[PDB]
Amino acid sequence: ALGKLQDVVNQNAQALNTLVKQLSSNFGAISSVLNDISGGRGGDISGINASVVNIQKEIDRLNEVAKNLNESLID
Amino acid sequence: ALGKLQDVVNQNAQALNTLVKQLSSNFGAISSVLNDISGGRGGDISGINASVVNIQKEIDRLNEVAKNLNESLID
Repeated sequence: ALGKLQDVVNQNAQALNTLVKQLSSNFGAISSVLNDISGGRGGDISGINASVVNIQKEIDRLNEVAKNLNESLID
Repeated sequence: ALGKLQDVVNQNAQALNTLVKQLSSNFGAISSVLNDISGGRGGDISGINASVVNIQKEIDRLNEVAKNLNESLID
């Protein structure tokens, strides 16, 4: 019980901290361009496709972290 | 040790599962419009400001989950 769980928590907390940093950077780029478009200023979409790909991967990786944490209590 | 930790894991796994579902829905809207704009088809930005606000809150909430998990091993 105690041994198996803490390892799961450490590894996933680290993965989560990394994924949050990645989401933050990529979404900063996306939110800035969307602010411009909604401001009627047009938008520079340079690099945005790549940021979107990165966020899609991060969401899936976050889902894996959630699954790992939940599984650690069950089996 | 064992008692304090599992509660942290359960509550945060639940919060994480909820936040991932929220991020997924909001980002589906954002990625669809960005795909359109990069496709040269223009973009319908209806509702997008609100999705951006929601993702900003979810990122901050994810950071709180990461902090809680890490703190549970230390103090």
